[PDB]
Amino acid sequence: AKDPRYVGNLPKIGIRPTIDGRRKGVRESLEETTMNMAKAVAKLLEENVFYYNGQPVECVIADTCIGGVKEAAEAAEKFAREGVGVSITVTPCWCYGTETMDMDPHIPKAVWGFNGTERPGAVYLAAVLAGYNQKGLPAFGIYGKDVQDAGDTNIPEDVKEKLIRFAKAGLAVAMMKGKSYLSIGSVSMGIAGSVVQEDFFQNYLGMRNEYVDMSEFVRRIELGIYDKEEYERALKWVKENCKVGPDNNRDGFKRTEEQKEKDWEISVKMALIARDLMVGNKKLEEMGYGEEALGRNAIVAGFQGQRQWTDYFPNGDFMETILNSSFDWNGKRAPYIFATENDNLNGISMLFGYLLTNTAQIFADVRTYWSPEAVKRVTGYTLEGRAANGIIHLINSGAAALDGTGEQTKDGKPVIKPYYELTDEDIKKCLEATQFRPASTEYFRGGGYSTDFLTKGGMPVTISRLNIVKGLGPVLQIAEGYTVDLPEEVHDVLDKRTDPTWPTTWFVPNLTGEGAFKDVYSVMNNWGANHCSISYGHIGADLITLASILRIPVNMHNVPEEKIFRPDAWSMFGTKDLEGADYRACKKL
Amino acid sequence: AKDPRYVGNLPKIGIRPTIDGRRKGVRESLEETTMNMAKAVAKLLEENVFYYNGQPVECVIADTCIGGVKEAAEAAEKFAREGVGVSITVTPCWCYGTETMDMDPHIPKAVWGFNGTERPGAVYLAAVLAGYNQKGLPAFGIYGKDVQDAGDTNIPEDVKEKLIRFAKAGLAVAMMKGKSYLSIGSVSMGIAGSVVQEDFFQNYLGMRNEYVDMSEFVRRIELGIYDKEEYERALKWVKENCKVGPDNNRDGFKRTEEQKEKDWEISVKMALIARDLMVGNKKLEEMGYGEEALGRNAIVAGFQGQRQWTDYFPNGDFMETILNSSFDWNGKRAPYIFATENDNLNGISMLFGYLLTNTAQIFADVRTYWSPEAVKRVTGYTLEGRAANGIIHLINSGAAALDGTGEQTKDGKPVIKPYYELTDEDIKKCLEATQFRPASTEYFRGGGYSTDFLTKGGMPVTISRLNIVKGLGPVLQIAEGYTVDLPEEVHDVLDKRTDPTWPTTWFVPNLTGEGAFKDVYSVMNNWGANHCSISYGHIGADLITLASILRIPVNMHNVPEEKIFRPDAWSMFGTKDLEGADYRACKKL
Amino acid sequence: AKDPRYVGNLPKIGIRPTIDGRRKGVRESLEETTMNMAKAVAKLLEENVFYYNGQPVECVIADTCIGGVKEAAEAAEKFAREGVGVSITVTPCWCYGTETMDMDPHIPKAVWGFNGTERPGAVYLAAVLAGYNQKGLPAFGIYGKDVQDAGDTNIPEDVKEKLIRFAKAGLAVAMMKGKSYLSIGSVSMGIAGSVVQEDFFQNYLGMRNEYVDMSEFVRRIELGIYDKEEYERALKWVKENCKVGPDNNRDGFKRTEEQKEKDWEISVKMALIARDLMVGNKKLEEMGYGEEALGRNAIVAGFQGQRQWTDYFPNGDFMETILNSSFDWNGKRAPYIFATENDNLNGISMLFGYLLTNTAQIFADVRTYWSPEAVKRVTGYTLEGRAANGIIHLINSGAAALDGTGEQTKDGKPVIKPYYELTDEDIKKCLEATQFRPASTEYFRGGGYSTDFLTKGGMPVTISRLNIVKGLGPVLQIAEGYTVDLPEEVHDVLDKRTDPTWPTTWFVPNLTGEGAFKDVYSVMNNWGANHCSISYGHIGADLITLASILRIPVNMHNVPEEKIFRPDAWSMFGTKDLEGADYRACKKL
Ligand SMILES: [Mn+2]
Ligand SMILES: [Mn+2]
Ligand SMILES: [Mn+2]
Ligand SMILES: [Mn+2]
Ligand SMILES: [Mn+2]
Ligand SMILES: [Mn+2]
Repeated sequence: AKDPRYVGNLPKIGIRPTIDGRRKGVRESLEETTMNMAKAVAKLLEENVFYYNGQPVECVIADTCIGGVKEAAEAAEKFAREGVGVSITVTPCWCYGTETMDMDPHIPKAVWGFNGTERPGAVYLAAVLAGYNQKGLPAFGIYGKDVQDAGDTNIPEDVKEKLIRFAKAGLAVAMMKGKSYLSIGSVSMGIAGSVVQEDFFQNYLGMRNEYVDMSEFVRRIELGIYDKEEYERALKWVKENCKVGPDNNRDGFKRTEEQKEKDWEISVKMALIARDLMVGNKKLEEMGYGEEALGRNAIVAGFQGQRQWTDYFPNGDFMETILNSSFDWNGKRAPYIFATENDNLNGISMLFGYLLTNTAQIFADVRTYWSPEAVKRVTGYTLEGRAANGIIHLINSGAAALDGTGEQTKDGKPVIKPYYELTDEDIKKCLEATQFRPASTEYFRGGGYSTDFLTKGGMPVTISRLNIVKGLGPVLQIAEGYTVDLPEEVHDVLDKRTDPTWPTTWFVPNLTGEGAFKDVYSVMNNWGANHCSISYGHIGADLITLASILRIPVNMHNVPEEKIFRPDAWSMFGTKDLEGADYRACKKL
Repeated sequence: AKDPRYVGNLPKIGIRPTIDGRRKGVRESLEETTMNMAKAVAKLLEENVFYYNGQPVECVIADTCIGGVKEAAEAAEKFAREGVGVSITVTPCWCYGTETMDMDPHIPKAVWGFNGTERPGAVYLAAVLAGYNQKGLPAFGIYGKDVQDAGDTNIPEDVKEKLIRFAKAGLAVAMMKGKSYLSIGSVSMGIAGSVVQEDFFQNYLGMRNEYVDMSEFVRRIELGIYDKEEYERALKWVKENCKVGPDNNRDGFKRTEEQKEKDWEISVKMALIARDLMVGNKKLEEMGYGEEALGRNAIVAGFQGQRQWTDYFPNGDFMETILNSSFDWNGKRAPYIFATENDNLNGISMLFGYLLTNTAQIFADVRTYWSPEAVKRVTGYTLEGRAANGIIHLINSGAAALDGTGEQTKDGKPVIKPYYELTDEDIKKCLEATQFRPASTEYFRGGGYSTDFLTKGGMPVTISRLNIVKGLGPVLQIAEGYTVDLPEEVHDVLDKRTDPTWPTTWFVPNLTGEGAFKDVYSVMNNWGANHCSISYGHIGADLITLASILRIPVNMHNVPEEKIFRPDAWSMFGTKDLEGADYRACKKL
Repeated sequence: AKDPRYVGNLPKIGIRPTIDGRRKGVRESLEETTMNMAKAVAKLLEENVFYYNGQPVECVIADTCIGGVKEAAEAAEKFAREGVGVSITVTPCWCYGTETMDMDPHIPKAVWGFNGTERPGAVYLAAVLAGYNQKGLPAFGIYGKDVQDAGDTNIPEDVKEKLIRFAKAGLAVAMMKGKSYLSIGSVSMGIAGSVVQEDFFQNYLGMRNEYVDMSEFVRRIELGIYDKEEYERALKWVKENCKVGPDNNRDGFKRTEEQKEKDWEISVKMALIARDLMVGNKKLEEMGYGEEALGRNAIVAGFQGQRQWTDYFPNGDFMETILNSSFDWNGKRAPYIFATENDNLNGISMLFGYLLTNTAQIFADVRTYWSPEAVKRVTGYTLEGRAANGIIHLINSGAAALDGTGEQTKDGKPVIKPYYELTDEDIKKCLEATQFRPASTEYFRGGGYSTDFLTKGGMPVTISRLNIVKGLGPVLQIAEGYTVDLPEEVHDVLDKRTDPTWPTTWFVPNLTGEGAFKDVYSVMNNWGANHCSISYGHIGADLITLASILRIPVNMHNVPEEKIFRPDAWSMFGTKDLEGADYRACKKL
């Protein structure tokens, strides 16, 4: 399938049915069973793994079973030709190890050996993984716990989980390759993550780095380099759906009605320009701006904002809010992963979660750790339930996807769904639960409008953050948990003394009684940056798998050990201490 | 403050109050609060951190709050000329990360982010630490667990503990820089720790290595190159306060009455000469020995002794005993860290503990592990209380600071206090509890006097040892525990069959049920050398912090995990296995 | 001396007179001779080495001769508080190697051993250098070729040359530490050198990285955030001294008379703003812009320009031209090293040459290599003299210091002199030889004025370029040579078909018959980027010494081997192949 926004086609998953090369007996009796195994995996993935636009992932099966090097070479040729970015080998029998291996070092690979008794399927699995390990080609091994009868096309649950987790992580990794990260502006207020380390994007993600100074926005706004028809429709939509809340700026800091109107006009134009910069806009060609029409083929971008742009122009709050949302004046659509303060590392953190779930990701500051003692002292209230051990205030400096309201609903529960699953009611509720507030001029002299909402409680979420550490390189931290509801009177008190015009999410991480998850305080004290990315759901296991494919160690996470799924080679670096083994494996391989 | 013994001034602590650079509102409203925070830290440290001479540590505060690079540069400049060797950043608000960082890579640094809600102080803390981690500049993060109201000048208890631990460790590290380790003699009886590895002193401690052959003592003794007035006073003081115990040499091994007198004369001269070599003596200049009067600017030294010197001259027991003590014929004074058998690694082990406590350190041989079964077999006595699971006999080959008697008292409890806190009673009792015994001529053919005392039980102590391992470099081990008392009848039996003329300390390490602390035997079996250093108190946490600053991994320790305080970067190398992360951070950083 | 532009004081040079520690004879007979040597060096350096403002470098001499560690420590202490950034040891006798060494690893160091026979001065030189090499502390060795008699206070010519070269290189290195590189804008048109690699600035130069988006210029222009009194004076000065040349834009590409006036207004404001960002401006504080008044303490900066800014606003040609010049509306002054297209690597290339000469540096594109055959084919003219083997066209994209005209004169020869040596005639002629041309709107849509001049021939120059290569890091290339004159008829032809509105310098590199200097073509083909920095004079030897101090290998240079002056340790890595040894020493040390 053609990628609707980026150059080229969406990555495909290649299935390699390997078989015993011996004919006049063995192979003939296994041809149908082996190919059927491949077809079963394709059906499973097509019904459980989807591209960001909602289309089912597409699989490519080798033209023949692979019993030797000649057939392996033909599969490699076919896969390269059809744009395969992930590979899965399947077999119910013994096959000739290295003669049948996928030697492409540039694609995530897994092997599923049928747990059957008649043929050495598990023997091939272990044998070929030993080859992958010996050759330095990481590969995931999948082996079911319960013996299945020959030809059983029904894939067991434990196998299903591994196949899907691998496919999703592999697809996410394949999706980033060849795409750009667009830096709009430069470093923002000395934030480490706003410094672009090209080596990381190039070598770890296979991405390109594009740059554009914010002065570009001045030129396009002044010269009208954007779709004026869309602009008028957008401005109208904002007036009809974006509710303006109370101005918290006190006299001397309040902007005029005229200024506030212009703040909206420019904020909308900024959204259009940012999007045009990321994916281009064919409308610009008929307008005489052919170069601008191309776009930077960016699957993720960031906007510096402070301090240079915001000291004079409206801030990027609305732009950052709307782009990351799953809908706007043009209807429901896939989010545009856009980072506040040009924090590219948080941008990538958001991108990981997005490519694994197809859901909008929430940019946020890890603002405050509220202990039970502190809440009691300030509000007279005793935290209860999940919040009984303390809570963490997640609140970005003014921008957040409207999806963050938690108003989207499934089975009567708060969630964030892929845009293609949104109902008209989901969207209306997200908007109705949001208030746009005039920007605090003491911080943002140029004005603008911040996003004000309160995430509904009881929603499972995962916060994550990618950091780059000297002497180590990229490193990922994860914290699964839930959002929580505080009594209205309690929230109001904690909210007013912090930043009531910004978006609030009350988070409680799952505790393990070990590592950095002994208590809620430890989770925040161990976070490695001020920012984090929030995704709906518990995707820590998916993130761990994705990280291992990228060779990025996970310094901190609260995912149950039984759910850790990494390439077979990782076990060779240690089975008692998976953390240490992860570091050793990431460096050596 | 001028260093009373070494070249230059004592290290100062610089306080960096950072602030939001935005004026016309934000900054003006935070100037006082931020600067007051800096003043509060200076106050706390001056009341809790002291130089080795008892003088409170001195702090230097930046001339202005730091909201950008210009002010950061001014702070760096002031600190450099003020002689700052440790830096602490403080702030209750958001500041511009890299623009406000302390870029000096050669000084320990910490950052305290006020846990307030009005401004993003914890956000700056995390943001700038990400900067330090990304740039490879280790820095400690201090974040209080309970939200404080804007303007609160009080420093929470958890914050105080971290600030003080960091300050003490940082000061200890700064103290060693530029100082010398003086090697008197060469390797002693093939002891690995008596081999000097200059790379360690130079690269890890920033120290210089000085050398003097023991023949120097012969020259100074023969030519009277020492303060003769002090010598005569010292001799009288020794005869009056140092009581001679029974001679344990058998018939054909006792020295004549005339020899025993000369043994005392020489032992006292050795002490004078050793001290004169370490810190110089203006008296020598007046005598016509100007070069000798300068000294070697050594904050630590060692004396080979066996086998060459002791095969003919009185041993260094008295010299090693008195120099390490907190008093002598000239009254109470700071100890002179001096290593027996020129074991420079034990000397540094002692130096670490000394610089962190200002208390005399005990040099000791890890002589014997006595299991409950062994004690029972030999004495018929069943170990009780803390000693119930076994005890370890700590006893040096004849030398030990008199402070080791444990006669010094505080609140009715046995301790070792800084010399500036000693009472005449403390000193008097230390001397009364000690007997000086004629040296065993079969080992020390030249005679001498060993130190015989029994450390009082119930005193909290910490033993430690620094080792250098090929393929790793320096590595530190720590064991917190207590001294214990045994029935006199039991002590006599164990003592008599070991070395009754030497100093005894019965030690029991705290057990953890894991690692090398599953039982008392394991603590001994895992000790990496035959020597250790004993310090009063439980300073394992302090040693751990100091070790991390020096990038020296800790291979073994029994400090509660909640008390481990290392640079923020360490967590980036692992949160589940802190030991493995320690090795990774020390190596890569 | 206080640095007139940056925080703190200018770096000082410390002189360490070492001596034999033996008294009662040896030392007393050498006290005066040794201290006089130190005074002779201080005298020589003060008369030959100057700070960028023309002030003679200041030296600090140890308070006593250094015969042991105590005195060495005192010297280290005095130097640290005196602000010494370079050290030179001097002695006419034997001294105790490691006991007298300068152990500061963060400052360039040299040792001058008097070539006298009475005492082993050259023996100390070699002995202590062995110490520096063994300890990994690079140090330069200076040994005169002709024996001098005891007491000779004269410094031989060969010794003088080494002392001065070392002092100049050491001072340049010390100057950069603590200073900032200010990035105005981001990457320009995908130029690799415009990507900022903080690790290089931090670890190799000890510099800080500051960032400001170009939208800042929009704010300051619109809000009048600059000295308006100076602005008006500057405008008049420009109209009076900067003559406008013919407009080369064709019909539908010329800007209106009104636009051309505003182009000048903006170009002048840009220059003020850029300077204000680099070093601050107290005037801004009085105006109510206190944060802006501080500046970024930047000793070097760059302006992205294309494509974002120039696609709408007047280009930075005038700003880049005037800032790099040694004069402007405020009279003669030190240049402000400013990089076109935010090429920070060329900015540093310029900074190196500037700090070594105090002379304006020329930014240039290595535009064209003109072979004798090509010139002949296009003009019918046969290249003669130095240009006989081909010439290289050096011409930046519109900006170049007016010093580049070569109109400044000394002894009837064209040169570029420090601003403090300029005569009104020099300045006047530089301006007369320059024409400011309306910018080419097809490239610079916002207008602006380019600098058009022709560098006078016969001037010795050195071009250099710093590049960062993956798997190697920073690497420097140098090419000494001369500017040449071509018949006006010939120049016109080559100039017209290239870019006649830009500044031209015709360069001819010195050939060696080997390496990348076998012919003129090879010099160009081997250049590692499209840009280079031109400095007046042959400073390759000085750059080589500076590079070795910074541990930056020199991959290409045409400096005579007899003039290569690097730390003594370099020879330990090879004496036959100095290039290979350079790479080995830079990597291992
Ligand atoms: Mn933020
Ligand atoms: Mn709200
Ligand atoms: Mn011993
Ligand atoms: Mn006893
Ligand atoms: Mn150029
Ligand atoms: Mn011209």
